[PDB]
Amino acid sequence: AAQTNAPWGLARISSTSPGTSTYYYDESAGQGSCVYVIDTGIEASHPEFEGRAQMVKTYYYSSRDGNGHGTHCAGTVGSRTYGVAKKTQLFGVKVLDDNGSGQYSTIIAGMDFVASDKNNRNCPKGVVASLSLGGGYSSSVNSAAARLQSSGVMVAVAAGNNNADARNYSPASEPSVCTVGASDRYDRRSSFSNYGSVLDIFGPGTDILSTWIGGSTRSISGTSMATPHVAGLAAYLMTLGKTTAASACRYIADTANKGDLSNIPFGTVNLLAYNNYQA
Ligand SMILES: [Ca+2]
Ligand SMILES: [Ca+2]
Repeated sequence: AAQTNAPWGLARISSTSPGTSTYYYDESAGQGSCVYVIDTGIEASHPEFEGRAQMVKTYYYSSRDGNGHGTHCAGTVGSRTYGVAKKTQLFGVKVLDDNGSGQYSTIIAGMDFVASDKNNRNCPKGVVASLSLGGGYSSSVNSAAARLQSSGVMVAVAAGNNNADARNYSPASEPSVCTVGASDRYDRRSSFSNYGSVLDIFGPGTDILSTWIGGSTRSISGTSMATPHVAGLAAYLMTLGKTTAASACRYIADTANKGDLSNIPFGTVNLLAYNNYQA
């Protein structure tokens, strides 16, 4: 399948080269997979989700996304126009308040929630969780992310936006999950992207167009935007049977575009998420 005039990040995910604008992907499109977006929530009524999104948990007075960040990330995972895996099931877990903020205790509870709740959902092709969030190092936050991965969920986390080594941030620094840095449309490391030995992969993160609240769209930047490209790619590849939740981060790194990015510090992987789709 070919989506013309796609957001550059989708075109980038299916290309050996920067500078193209068509997204190419197997029409299976992540059907039969599930992606949890653990964030400010998801405006499930957005026409872009086509009924494939729903809220499953909130820790606040409402399950509504009053911010937009979670909706944007969920759109990059699985919206019809802006998404990598256009037929995946999206589940929202609102651990972040409408200011984009959340206590680590709540974030941890959300991760343990997903590890259990996947047993209440039909995901025959496998389960992914996207965590476009983080703060300073916490062994308890990392532990929660490691349990979620151990439970059979492909966990994708943002490296963080500090232009610093991700070793000092959580859940970015948990080694067993898939820690995602950000790149721009000219294959440069995004200026704010964390780096370091703990990164597994880069995805598109600068000037990423996706869904927003109020049934709208906008372009924003962050490792928060790179992370759902990887989460959506994992769900897509798992539907194809190419990989599993336990092995998907390694498979994405194995099959990545190698050495394409500029301003990657010595000791950080130079690997850009790539679906290796050939029509
Ligand atoms: Ca290349
Ligand atoms: Ca890792």
